[PDB]
Amino acid sequence: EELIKENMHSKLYLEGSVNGHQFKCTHEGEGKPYEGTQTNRIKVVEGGPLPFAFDILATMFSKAFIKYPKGLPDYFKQSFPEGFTWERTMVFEDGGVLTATQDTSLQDGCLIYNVKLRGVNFPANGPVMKQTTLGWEPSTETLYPADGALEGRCDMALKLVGGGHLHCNFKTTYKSKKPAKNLKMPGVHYVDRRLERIKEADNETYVEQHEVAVARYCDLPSKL
Repeated sequence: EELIKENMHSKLYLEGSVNGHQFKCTHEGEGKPYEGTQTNRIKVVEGGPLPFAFDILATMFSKAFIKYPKGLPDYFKQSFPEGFTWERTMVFEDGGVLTATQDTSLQDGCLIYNVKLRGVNFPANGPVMKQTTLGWEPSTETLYPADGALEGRCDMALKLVGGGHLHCNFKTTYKSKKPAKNLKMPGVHYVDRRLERIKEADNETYVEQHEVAVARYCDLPSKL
């Protein structure tokens, strides 16, 4: 954690395909990893403008920026200098599936993100391909220790134009590149998040996102 400063910058490279359309993205981001906040400036550098709602990519663009209270070990910040990876599946209730993998490394004080994603079977008449989405609802991920890794589970929803939601189930595995003997494993815990688009230009080829993420134990009373 000594390497994760109170202010950190990040650079991201992303390659993907959705319904067979190839594209690339970059971001420059900065945030306050112990305050759980960050902002990224995202560019679609190849294959843009995209024929599908940029919203579906918004969670591809940062686990080192979660505010962890003292007494809840921070798996992500503990992983440095080696860093960590994640492998995610996103299943939309109208048929679209996205799988993605991500490498997070630290070079010269800068966080480097490498993402690869593949999305298929998004319906031609659905809100993703028609671009009638309006951002994600805030969410809670549960994180479960599993053999040195964390498993995350999260139900998320995209707001739609005209009202209602398109539901999406997220399953993620987070893996430290550090040896397990050097990590204190957290228990089961929860990460509350709010992802907001703060600005866009040029048919979503330029996007500014803000995220706040705060980790906690379950604070409800316990009889046992």
